[PDB]
Amino acid sequence: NLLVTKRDGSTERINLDKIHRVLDWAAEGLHNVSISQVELRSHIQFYDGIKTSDIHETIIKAAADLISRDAPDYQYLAARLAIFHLRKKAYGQFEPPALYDHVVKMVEMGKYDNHLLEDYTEEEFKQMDTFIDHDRDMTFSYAAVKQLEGKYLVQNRVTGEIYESAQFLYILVAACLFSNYPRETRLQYVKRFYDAVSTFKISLPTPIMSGVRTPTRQFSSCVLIECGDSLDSINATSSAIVKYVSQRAGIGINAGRIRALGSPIRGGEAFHTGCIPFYKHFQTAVKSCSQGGVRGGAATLFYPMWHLEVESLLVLKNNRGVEGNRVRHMDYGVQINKLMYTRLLKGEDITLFSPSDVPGLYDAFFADQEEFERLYTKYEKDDSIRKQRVKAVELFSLMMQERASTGRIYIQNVDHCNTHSPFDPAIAPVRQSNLCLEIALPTKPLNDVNDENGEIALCTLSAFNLGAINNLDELEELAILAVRALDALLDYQDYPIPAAKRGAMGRRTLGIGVINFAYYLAKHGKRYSDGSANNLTHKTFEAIQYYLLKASNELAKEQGACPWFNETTYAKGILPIDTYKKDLDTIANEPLHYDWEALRESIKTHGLRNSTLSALMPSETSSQISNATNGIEPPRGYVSIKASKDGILRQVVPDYEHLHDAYELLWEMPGNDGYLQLVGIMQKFIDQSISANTNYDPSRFPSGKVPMQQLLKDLLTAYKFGVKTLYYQNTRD
Amino acid sequence: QNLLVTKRDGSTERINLDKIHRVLDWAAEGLHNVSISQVELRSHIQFYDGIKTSDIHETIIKAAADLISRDAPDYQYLAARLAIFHLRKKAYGQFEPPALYDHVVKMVEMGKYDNHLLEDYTEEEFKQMDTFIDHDRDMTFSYAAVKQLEGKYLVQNRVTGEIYESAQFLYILVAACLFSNYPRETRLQYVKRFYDAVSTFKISLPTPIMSGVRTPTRQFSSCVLIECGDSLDSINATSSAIVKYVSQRAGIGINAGRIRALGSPIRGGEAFHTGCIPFYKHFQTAVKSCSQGGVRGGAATLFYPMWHLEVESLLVLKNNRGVEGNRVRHMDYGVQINKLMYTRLLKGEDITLFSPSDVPGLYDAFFADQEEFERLYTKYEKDDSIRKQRVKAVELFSLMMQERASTGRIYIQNVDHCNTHSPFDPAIAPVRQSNLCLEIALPTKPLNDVNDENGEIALCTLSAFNLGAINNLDELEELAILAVRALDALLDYQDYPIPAAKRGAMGRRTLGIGVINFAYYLAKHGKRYSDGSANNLTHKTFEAIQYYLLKASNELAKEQGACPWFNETTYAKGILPIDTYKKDLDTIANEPLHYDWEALRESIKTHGLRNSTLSALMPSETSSQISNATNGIEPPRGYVSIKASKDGILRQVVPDYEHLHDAYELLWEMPGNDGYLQLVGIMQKFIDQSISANTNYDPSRFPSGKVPMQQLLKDLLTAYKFGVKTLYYQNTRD
Ligand SMILES: Nc1ncnc2c1ncn2[C@H]1C[C@H](O)[C@@H](COP(=O)(O)OP(=O)(O)OP(=O)(O)O)O1
Ligand SMILES: Nc1ncnc2c1ncn2[C@H]1C[C@H](O)[C@@H](COP(=O)(O)OP(=O)(O)OP(=O)(O)O)O1
Ligand SMILES: Nc1ncnc2c1ncn2[C@H]1C[C@H](O)[C@@H](COP(=O)(O)OP(=O)(O)OP(=O)(O)O)O1
Ligand SMILES: Nc1ncnc2c1ncn2[C@H]1C[C@H](O)[C@@H](COP(=O)(O)OP(=O)(O)OP(=O)(O)O)O1
Ligand SMILES: [Mg+2]
Ligand SMILES: [Mg+2]
Ligand SMILES: [Mg+2]
Ligand SMILES: [Mg+2]
Repeated sequence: NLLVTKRDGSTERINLDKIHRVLDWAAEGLHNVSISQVELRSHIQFYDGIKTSDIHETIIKAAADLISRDAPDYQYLAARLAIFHLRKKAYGQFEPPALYDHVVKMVEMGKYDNHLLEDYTEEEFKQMDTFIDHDRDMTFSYAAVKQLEGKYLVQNRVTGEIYESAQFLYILVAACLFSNYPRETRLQYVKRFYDAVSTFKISLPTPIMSGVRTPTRQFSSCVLIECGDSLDSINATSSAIVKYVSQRAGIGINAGRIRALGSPIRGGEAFHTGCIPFYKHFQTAVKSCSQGGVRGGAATLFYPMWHLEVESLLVLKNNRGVEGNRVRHMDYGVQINKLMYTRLLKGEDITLFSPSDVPGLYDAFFADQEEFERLYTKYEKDDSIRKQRVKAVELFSLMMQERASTGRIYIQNVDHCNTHSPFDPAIAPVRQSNLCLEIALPTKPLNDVNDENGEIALCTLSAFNLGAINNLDELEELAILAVRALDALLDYQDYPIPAAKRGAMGRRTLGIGVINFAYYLAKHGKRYSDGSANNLTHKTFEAIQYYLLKASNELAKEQGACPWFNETTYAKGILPIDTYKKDLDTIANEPLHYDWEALRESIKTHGLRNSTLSALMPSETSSQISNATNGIEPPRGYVSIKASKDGILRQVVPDYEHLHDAYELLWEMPGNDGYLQLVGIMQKFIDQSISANTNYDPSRFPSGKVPMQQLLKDLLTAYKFGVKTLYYQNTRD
Repeated sequence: QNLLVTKRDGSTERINLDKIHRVLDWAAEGLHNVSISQVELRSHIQFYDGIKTSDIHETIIKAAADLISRDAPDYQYLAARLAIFHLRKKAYGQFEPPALYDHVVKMVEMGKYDNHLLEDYTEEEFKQMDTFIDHDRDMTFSYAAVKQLEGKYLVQNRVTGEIYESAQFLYILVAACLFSNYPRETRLQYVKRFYDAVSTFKISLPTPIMSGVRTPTRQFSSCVLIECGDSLDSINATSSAIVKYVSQRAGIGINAGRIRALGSPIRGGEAFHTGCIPFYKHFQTAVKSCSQGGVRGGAATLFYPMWHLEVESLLVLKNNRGVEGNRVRHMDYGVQINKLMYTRLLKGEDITLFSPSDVPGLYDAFFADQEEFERLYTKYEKDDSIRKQRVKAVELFSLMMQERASTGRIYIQNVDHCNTHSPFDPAIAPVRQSNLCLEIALPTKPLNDVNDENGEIALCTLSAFNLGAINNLDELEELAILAVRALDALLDYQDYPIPAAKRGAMGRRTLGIGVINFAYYLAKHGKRYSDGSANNLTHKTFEAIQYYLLKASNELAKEQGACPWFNETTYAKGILPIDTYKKDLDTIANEPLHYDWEALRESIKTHGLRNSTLSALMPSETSSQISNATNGIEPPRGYVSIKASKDGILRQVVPDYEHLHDAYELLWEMPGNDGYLQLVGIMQKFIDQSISANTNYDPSRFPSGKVPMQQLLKDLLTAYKFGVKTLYYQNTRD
């Protein structure tokens, strides 16, 4: 006898079969799901005059709550119901409108960029509509749909109104990025790229997902700024930071050049008051566009281990201490090279300098290890040069102690970053990284915010979904699509600072990584910790880099190599396979399966469109769209639970039903040796770096605390295998 | 005696107490109520075999210095002269200084003096300048003065502590530099007259001039006013500008009132403002960017209007309570208030809070047009579409005065008084802020870049007349001529690290000349602060100051031309301070004008002024000690001030305590603030800019030992009633 209120506002007799009908539709092809159980939980909440929209949200939440290890398919049941809801919210019906009608309407509403209607005719939109398969929305998991509704789908932020659906997002991201291609190949590229992303072969970053098709041109999420040892450069760096954090980009700040506390200025007219007050200025710049401390501005600051103030800099993050000697809301990357590690192993000392007192020492630190050791020993014996001496063990232990307690003191092996690099260290050294330490690019300090001679490094990101490919040879096609799409974005996006545009147009650097690596290993019956994945990893990332290079090489044939290609090691006929850490030969004997020598000559002849191509970034948000495991990291559990605005979101690792025993969870691992080996093997082929984590469970250790010896052991293990950077240290509770 | 002493060259000889007695006799000459034997008594006991002569001398200096008291103030000169003697030997190897030319030549070679001294003056001119010098004027310093000379002013090597010059060389060369470009028919005449003025303490010069002018430096700017626009580009520019100037030890005044409120839409709603406070924090780290520790270092005052939407959060930025996220403790703040705000308080009504980004024309009118402000304010109060918040005026004022009382560093600027009674036309060049110490009031324009040529940063060159050293007010004619011309020449002399600042300085050529020894000046004439007995004398005195300053700048304009932006002044349209003062001053002062202002009015109409502003009453804590003057216009807290320092305890007696101890009115001997505030208001009648006015309270003089809010608000309104533009420190006795 009860009545429901329909979406139009009309009223009608309640019909439980209609709910049953929708649930049946969503349950097609699913295993171990019960329609009746969902109905049971939903029915009790029904009242006279209840809205149909409210009825639907009731069964969505009911289905979402039933997501478990025993019945993972509820993630697709709940997802499809959610998609159904979003269709109605955006279109007033399930079936989406014609693409051209949709685009026209959205342009009039100011939600889409008008250039879509200028670059494509109505007939071309009709044709693009035939590419679209809206039923691919039925392949999302529940967590994916929530990220779509929350972050990606074009919507009204005031009212929450959803304006588009997932396949429209995909096809128009494709249409925009390839809008400047000639008409003989354009729609072919659009279809092929649309297929790649909508079938989760290629994973796109958040700013591209939410932005590309809209009037915005802000797509840079990653920025590298080098600060010079001067007030002009400090101000310039600060201004650049403010500009880019206002666009919600993460910042990597090199401040290692800033001379130490007590250093003479202009011969002695004044004396330096220390690096720390300037760090604070950088911090407030990073947090200038943030309310509260929940998220907002994020930055990593880099400095050499041998800096005179290093003992003060290492402790900047811990809770204890006064405000005067703490800069807690930034992360830090300590820059280390071979000599430092040598001093550690030999139990000798480390001498601390101010870069302003050691001519050429700072440059050699990154570019020339032989010259560094010469100058370093030269200056250690010079008594006229201001210095301080510390026990190497004491210094490393302090670093690792703060890294353990905060988890946010990072390591960068700067020699590995330049001996095994796409760049000639004598011309364009890598002297820092980004926020998450996967980016390694050249920089030049600015003497003004609009300095035309400074260089700010940017990088456009994306990732291959290793769990979505059947054969490694699929990467040829996917690399062509990924590289061409991102290279087009470089000309598409805007640059708020000249020094940033100069780097992007000069080197055209890209950073393409992977997701679902853990699922990839379980599929092939391998694991992280036992070394059984070494050869598979070697084979996999050879193919990735080869096809990326091959794609960028062919793109250079067609449109020309990047203007600053001559500054690469690639330009001199050098490949990653020539300069990798030779210690990798002891842990992987997998042969090369591709003709690198043919590629070498083709690169020498035609060059590369992009100075860099590969970088292994972390991906939490991006990964959820594919229901992929996060980047190269092992999952902490079969089911992840995340509290949020719209309730608790559950997410099951891909194909738990068949691979529950095959997965190796994070805390099921003995130590870090296996994982670090895999990272080193990856780094053999990766152009830039990898966001590698270290993990420790105190329970696995006597007295329940990780001994320093184990920390230093893993640190040296990473360096041994040519690992460039170390990101988070996760400690289990 | 078996005892031996060690001489300066390293030789040793048998101790002779007569030599100590001889030096003591020399230093004690003309001094009364000092005992040589007592100094000898305290000193001799500390002597050991082989003691250095220098250490012997430092012993008798300290002995004499410790005997500085009310019963025997002349020990301040005994100790000082002994110190001078010591500094002579340290610099010259003997008591008598070398010839001026020989001295300059040596110092230029050592790189301690600027070379342009030898390029601008011939040897004969240096010989002639040496005849001006009276090194015996070193004998007139007090002990506190000499320590300040040794500590801050005398050209020295900071590494070794070596002293290279003496006071009269400092004075004569400051004169020589500032007047170096003057024509040869008048140049050396100007040099002598200025030297006489400063060495006999008529004119008091600021620290950066005292220590700087004659050395290779060109950094002399000590106060900077920066206005921040409501944009990232301007915020960046402001930040960069701050960093540059605090690196040159300058105090900063920051106007950040334009920055829109938390939650305000950006670009129509593409983003939303995250609040003023995070930007304030960035300004703070900029101010502190060149500072180690929290002791002194970078200093700044930040300004905002009382009706700003975030005002309730801004007012509490200094107090100890709260997390670090909502506190910006290491800057001071000036709350900007006008008549309408006070009206709402008196009528017990409400005050509406706005974001300047949502109220077109309101911010501009707040400073320039009070009638238009009231029209727009009430217009926007009735508009419901416009975002706003409402608070009871009493509650808002009480919150402000609450934080002002507890911290002492929440300041008030009456912006309507700052523009209706001003040397500037508010429609063209409004005064929209002040400086660190709330005495400077100059026009500013925001920057869109650190090197923006269309922005304007306000600068001001300071100095002060010593009211205690002049015999009659007509001496100010000569002194104003010297002061104005010396400072005006400095404008062309000093460097400008930022274009927007160079524009303001060269455009308006603004000066800030004040007074010191005002309390002693009152005591000399048998007047006091609190009973109203000084009202007419103050009127007489500060009419004379402003008239002679204007007269000097007017004549300087005849000779060298008016400042490029003179047409933006009220002076240019024939308006004088005597036309626009707060009319409530007539009820507390009936002193007539003694000078021909109408003749001056016409002469300014014809020839103009070289400087847009001339007068400002700054605090003088360091500057005053050279003259042994009472600080600025402030009453002394005691007859003898005890100040602990690195070099020991410095005792300083108020001038002529011997005869005027009953004539002085010490700070805590005062009933309230009314008398003082009336004097400030009367001063402000003639002062071009503003005055660093303090409010003082003694909890002991109040029931339950707590200063009631009613008194705080009463004094606030009293200040506004008599046209007071700004309120600096609030001092609370402990
Ligand atoms: N009469 C009904 N009684 C009970 N549940 C109903 C009824 N009609 C629809 N529902 C349920 C089915 C779904 O779980 C949910 C949403 O269905 P939906 O078709 O979008 O609503 P609607 O029929 O009011 O609008 P539309 O006009 O778009 O069909 O409401
Ligand atoms: N007044 C100051 N107080 C503290 N630190 C300062 C000051 N001025 C500059 N610094 C810092 C900023 C830089 O880290 C470093 C050098 O500054 P910089 O602007 O290059 O001065 P400079 O170019 O005039 O002299 P130098 O030859 O020593 O570099 O000292
Ligand atoms: N032989 C002495 N016995 C006792 N006191 C002495 C003796 N010589 C100097 N003094 C006192 C007098 C002064 O206050 C102080 C030294 O003053 P001073 O004349 O500058 O030193 P000096 O005589 O050793 O070197 P100089 O050759 O520069 O004069 O100590
Ligand atoms: N992303 C941001 N987050 C927080 N505050 C911001 C952000 N961007 C700018 N602001 C501040 C700075 C200014 O006070 C104000 C906007 O000024 P501005 O930087 O000039 O932006 P705009 O010119 O592009 O837009 P508008 O037309 O709204 O001023 O808000
Ligand atoms: Mg229906
Ligand atoms: Mg420099
Ligand atoms: Mg002697
Ligand atoms: Mg703007």
